[PDB]
Amino acid sequence: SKLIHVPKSKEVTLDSLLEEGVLDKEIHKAITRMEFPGLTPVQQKTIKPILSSEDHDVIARAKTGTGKTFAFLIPIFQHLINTKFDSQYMVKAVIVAPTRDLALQIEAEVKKIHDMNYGLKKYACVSLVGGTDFRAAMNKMNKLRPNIVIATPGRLIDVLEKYSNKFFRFVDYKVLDEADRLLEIGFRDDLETISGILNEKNSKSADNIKTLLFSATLDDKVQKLANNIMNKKECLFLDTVDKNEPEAHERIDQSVVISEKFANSIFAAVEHIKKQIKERDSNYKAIIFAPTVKFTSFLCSILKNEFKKDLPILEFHGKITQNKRTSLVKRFKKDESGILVCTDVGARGMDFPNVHEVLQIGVPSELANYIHRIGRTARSGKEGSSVLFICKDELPFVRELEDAKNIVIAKQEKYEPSEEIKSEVLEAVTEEPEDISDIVISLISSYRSCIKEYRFSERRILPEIASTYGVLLNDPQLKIPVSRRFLDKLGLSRSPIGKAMFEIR
RNA sequence: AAAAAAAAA
Ligand SMILES: Nc1ccn([C@@H]2O[C@H](COP(=O)(O)OP(=O)(O)O)[C@@H](O)[C@H]2O)c(=O)n1
Ligand code: BEF
Ligand SMILES: [Mg+2]
Repeated sequence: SKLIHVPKSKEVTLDSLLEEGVLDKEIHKAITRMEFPGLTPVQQKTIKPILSSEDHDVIARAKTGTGKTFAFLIPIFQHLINTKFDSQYMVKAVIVAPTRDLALQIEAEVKKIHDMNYGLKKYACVSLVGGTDFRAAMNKMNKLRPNIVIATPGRLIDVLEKYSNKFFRFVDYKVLDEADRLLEIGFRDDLETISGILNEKNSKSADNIKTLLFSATLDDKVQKLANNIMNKKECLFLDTVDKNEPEAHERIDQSVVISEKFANSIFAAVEHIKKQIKERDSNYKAIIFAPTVKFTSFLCSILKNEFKKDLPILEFHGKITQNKRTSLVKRFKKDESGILVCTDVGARGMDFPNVHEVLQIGVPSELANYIHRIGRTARSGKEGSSVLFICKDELPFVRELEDAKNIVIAKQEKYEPSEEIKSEVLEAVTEEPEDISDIVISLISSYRSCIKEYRFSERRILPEIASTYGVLLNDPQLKIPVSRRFLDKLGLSRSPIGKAMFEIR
């Protein structure tokens, strides 16, 4: 399929698009009432193309915290006004996202447009997301008969394989927010299933639907991955970023804290926070990322016993009930201060206003997710910083980050923990030995799955991680007790590394 | 065992 690039011009505004006749009046009052300084560079660049009379797809790219949501959300409402008479009781646009909380966020943003103009409520919206009651959603779908659907791939398929002919038979638009992630292995087959059904069911033709791709991390390789879900002949790559320019935002003051062992990053983080609390007199809003659910829960337990007196500590990951997930996302959105301890569920898309800095103990599940992680701060013209707490074996990450992502940390700092602090932390650990083992084993699993990606040294990285088990009990010489059946189940029985991390007990 | 992702996740 045809593909054209349009790098970064004359300014565009709300009023302007009102004169050009590309945007209806009822939509103008909505964004106008929000009282923004003006349209984001990406929003100016993308809005008119999407409504173009030409049959074409788009793969826009813009840095984090730069109104990419409204950048596609506004055209939807425009197209919905331009077709209010034809098939009013049918879905005309489907938005897909990697995480549940993000899909609900995009919905909440549609609900903001509805608040800035009651005349737009006619174009109802429903979110089709896992974790929520299935029957209730369909009941809401029948009642409201929405024109906009916002879903997660899994739940969407469940609905599509049961109620396609009823609602999704006249879809005209299809949005992939965080497109790259949605085109990765594990989501690509799901998306190809979404696309195929919508195109097979579309009343006009199997190429009627136009596709919109959005993300802070994109190149031309995604067009190849998306070639199976893109129906139009021509495709427009709108980029508000130079080719070699870092995809990471420039307003982010990035730093990295290198350390001897892995466990020492925990002590480093607590020290950074403890300092940042006293230095800001509480009044501190931060997000702390971790590589594992079990280590997230563990890390949260530490910060509770350490900082619960000063700030609230919020645990956030996939093993938390969806009710609680939604609940805490709401709170942290309006909370002036607090520590959000989370996995990579909160890496992409999620918008928490005025978060001072982003912390990272370890590495993300994806190289690209580093750009998305620090992207949680410095949003909407705001400022922010980011600390990366790693050890002396995770440098290939920082290196590979420089090679590929074209991102290097300006501020490098070494760290070694004092003795007085280890006592403070290692005393505040209610976890039993058997439980601690599960926390470590999970980190080993985690860090092995990204040795190829991050160019780690399986030889020296894996033993260093597993050695944390000794540290947490204050016995470095000690190893993790495990049966010969499990050790062999890992496959490390063939490697010398196996004996360097475990003990057959 | 390992981050996401459907009413068995
Ligand atoms: N023209 C605009 C667009 C968005 N925003 C704000 O930017 C916040 C988040 O932007 P976003 O998450 O949609 O942008 P991305 O991070 O997806 O690129 C929103 O809550 C809006 O309030 C704005 O101030 N002005
Ligand atoms: F949604 Be963007 F990546 F902050
Ligand atoms: Mg976004």
